[PDB]
Amino acid sequence: LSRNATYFLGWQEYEKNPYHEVHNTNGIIQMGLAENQLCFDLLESWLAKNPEAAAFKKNGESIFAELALFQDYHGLPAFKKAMVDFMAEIRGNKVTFDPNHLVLTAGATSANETFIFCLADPGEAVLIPTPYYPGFDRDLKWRTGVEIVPIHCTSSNGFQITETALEEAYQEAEKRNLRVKGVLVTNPSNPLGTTMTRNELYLLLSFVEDKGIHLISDEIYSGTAFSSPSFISVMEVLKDRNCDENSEVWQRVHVVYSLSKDLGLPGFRVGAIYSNDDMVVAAATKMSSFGLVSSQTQHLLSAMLSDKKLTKNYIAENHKRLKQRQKKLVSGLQKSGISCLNGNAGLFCWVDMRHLLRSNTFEAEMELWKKIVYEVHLNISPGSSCHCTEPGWFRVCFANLPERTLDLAMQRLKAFVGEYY
Amino acid sequence: LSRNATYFLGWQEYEKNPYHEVHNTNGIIQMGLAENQLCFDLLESWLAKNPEAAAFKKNGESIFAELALFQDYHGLPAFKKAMVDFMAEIRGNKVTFDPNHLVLTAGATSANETFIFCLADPGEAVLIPTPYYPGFDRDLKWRTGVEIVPIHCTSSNGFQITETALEEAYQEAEKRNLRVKGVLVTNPSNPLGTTMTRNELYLLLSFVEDKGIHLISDEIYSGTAFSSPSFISVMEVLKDRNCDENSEVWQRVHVVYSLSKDLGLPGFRVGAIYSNDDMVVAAATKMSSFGLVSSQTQHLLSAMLSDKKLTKNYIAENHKRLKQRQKKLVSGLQKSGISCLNGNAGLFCWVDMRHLLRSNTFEAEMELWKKIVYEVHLNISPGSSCHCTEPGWFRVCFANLPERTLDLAMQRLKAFVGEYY
Ligand SMILES: Cc1ncc(COP(=O)(O)O)c(CNOCC[S@@+](C)C[C@H]2O[C@@H](n3cnc4c(N)ncnc43)[C@H](O)[C@@H]2O)c1O
Ligand SMILES: Cc1ncc(COP(=O)(O)O)c(CNOCC[S@@+](C)C[C@H]2O[C@@H](n3cnc4c(N)ncnc43)[C@H](O)[C@@H]2O)c1O
Repeated sequence: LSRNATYFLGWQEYEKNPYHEVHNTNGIIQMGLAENQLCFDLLESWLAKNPEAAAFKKNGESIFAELALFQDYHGLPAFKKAMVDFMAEIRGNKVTFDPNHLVLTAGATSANETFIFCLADPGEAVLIPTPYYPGFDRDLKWRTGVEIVPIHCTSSNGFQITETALEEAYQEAEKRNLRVKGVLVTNPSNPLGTTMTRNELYLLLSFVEDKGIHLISDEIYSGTAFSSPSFISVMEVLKDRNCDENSEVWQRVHVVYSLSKDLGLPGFRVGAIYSNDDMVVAAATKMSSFGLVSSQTQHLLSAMLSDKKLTKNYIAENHKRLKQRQKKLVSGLQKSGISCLNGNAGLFCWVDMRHLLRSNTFEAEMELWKKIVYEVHLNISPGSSCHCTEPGWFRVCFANLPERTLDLAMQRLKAFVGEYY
Repeated sequence: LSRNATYFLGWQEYEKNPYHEVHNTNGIIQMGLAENQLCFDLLESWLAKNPEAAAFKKNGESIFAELALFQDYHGLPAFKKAMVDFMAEIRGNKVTFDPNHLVLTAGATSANETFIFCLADPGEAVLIPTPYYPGFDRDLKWRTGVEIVPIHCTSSNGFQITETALEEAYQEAEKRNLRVKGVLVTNPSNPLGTTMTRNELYLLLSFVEDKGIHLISDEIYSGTAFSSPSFISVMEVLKDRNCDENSEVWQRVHVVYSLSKDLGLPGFRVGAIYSNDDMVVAAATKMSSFGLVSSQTQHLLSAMLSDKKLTKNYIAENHKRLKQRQKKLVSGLQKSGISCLNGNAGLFCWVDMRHLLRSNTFEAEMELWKKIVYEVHLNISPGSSCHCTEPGWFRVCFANLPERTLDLAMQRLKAFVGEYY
């Protein structure tokens, strides 16, 4: 077989003994799965009121044959139009997207890998701010032969990207004899739970301009920014500057999007690539061939997203319920004397548990982590799994479980800190 | 951008002037698109009688949230079970498939590339019998860095694979300094329209055993074998031999399947990988992450395929209508004094038009091809596009257009041969 052919304790323990309000009340509570189960009722109500799309019907007529045959990698026109409209709405209509520059893919997972395939050759690299979504270690490197060089961020400044961290990253790549092709960021951030600052964005654009490299912004959480400071898409910063089709960096700024986190439809595999570079769009379009979005799904979501009443109310309501749940987690944690990095987006909080470590080491972090799993029966993510340089931080999700289960988790954790500390 | 980032006349002319019974009767008739539009009515009737699956309902209950959240790359259990049952039924239940060894992918396009990623490293190669599906030149090589070495087949023996052709292929690879990792075949064959013979299969199994390489059988057309000789899956040949988990080749024989051609649902992107090798299944499962099948689609098709009455009648009816349409094309061609390679499967015929060429050259072939496009307003595929070693053969599809349009095409072609020959 080829070479390609050849932190899990929390989950393996979870599957063996999963928590359930009635069938297993002693099970481990899931707080490490970043999924949104807060607004399904809004989608179910829409589906009940508008049954035709899911029924393969349009204006009373059957379009099953037409959809069954639609396999064009340019994507369904009506669906791409609805998607760009939705992406603009998410950004307060401060930026518009050309549907001809959008490429549909089977989830952001597919989109990110495709971008790497189009922008870097095997042996080259991309810079990524730490901590970062651990899925990237496989998604971005596995079949691409591309390497990841970290741009270290620390708690000192709220885990923000600095000019010095970027140069040190660029320097590490050189020392490893790796040619840098770009920087990939997550905005809003997983696992930080914060929106990138305008300052960081200009800092990034200036850096990629100087180095003549690419900037890929994974904005899958763009619709989940529920509190100040405001979410700023990388595309917005380009407009209000000489980069507005008056520079070169404009062609090297790209966005990745998905319906997995805001709408909570990860199973449907709706991802999107957006680029101003005509050649990247052409290349990605052909690559999408290996991971197209089901035409049945494309039709359903074009109908849903074309409804301006649904999109408007969904975003507002999603923001409301997410904010409510995040505050509940923050308040719950405070009662145990546990603080969080001040966040305003995502489906999780970046929790500070440094003062609960035996010592300032990752060995201590894994120790604490295992205690929470076996003693507290809570599954969360140790920061080292996200490549955070300082031991003690944890990602704790809050949008996948019922409010009452969240409270249960908090009181068990409180019982824990009072018992061992 | 990376390197990856950087025969069409018939289609470009088609899009500019596409044929239509009422809106453009002088348009070019499409006979180069291998799609099945013969049995949509059977699927529409089932959907009308069983509306719950498409409605996200099971036993009267809504399962929208559950499906929306299902993103596991091991695939929906009920759907994989229905798929293996269907694959066995297609093969007359002569072979059974373990659902734990099946991996769902976004179409066979995705499945084939993934198999290449798991079996060969960049710089290595796979042998493929010519003529072959031109999509392979991009699908199998583009992002994999793998090369294709042809196993030449000629009309002398009905375009069958011979021991000598295999060794000559294996020899060409060596001369090009390429290490061979396996052979990929299409059974039934696109564009031949023939089922592989038991003789060819044993010949292939013996060859891959000797060379210690893999055998990948793309059986996407397995359900479209409508006439004798019988279709024989590569998996069947393994059973009735010492290869029945009593050898080594057993672990190196793999199958690719899809619902794009038999059921005519290419837009839904339902592909499948099947392998006896535990490691290949594990690897492919993780790779499917880049191209998963929409859970909405998985649910719908698990319901459809779980209905034994539908699957039985669909296969029988598909066989009937396909056979009827193929005979019509064969008879239509005979009237113009044009013969076809005796075939029994697929959605197309491999047509012999050598006697209509100015000379025995590919330049002559392209000449004739362009005449049929501009003079006859018919779009078919020149054999050279499929890498056929002898000029003059063409692939002509018959399952995508109405019977009357097919006849129209035949009479225009007859008018052509009588006018220039
Ligand atoms: C910043 C960021 N970007 C993109 C994504 C992916 O979202 P899409 O749904 O649009 O692709 C995420 C979040 N991803 O969360 C879910 C991870 S799955 C989609 C992909 C990922 O997970 C690994 N994995 C492990 N076990 C898996 C099972 N059982 N099924 C599927 N995937 C599974 C994969 O190997 C892969 O790396 C995000 O935060
Ligand atoms: C033997 C054989 N195996 C597999 C397949 C693929 O079937 P799936 O639908 O299960 O993936 C086929 C037949 N494929 O026929 C359709 C070709 S598409 C699925 C993929 C293929 O076509 C190229 N292409 C060119 N223009 C395209 C547009 N506009 N949309 C999609 N694909 C398009 C791609 O670059 C790719 O190589 C078969 O015979």
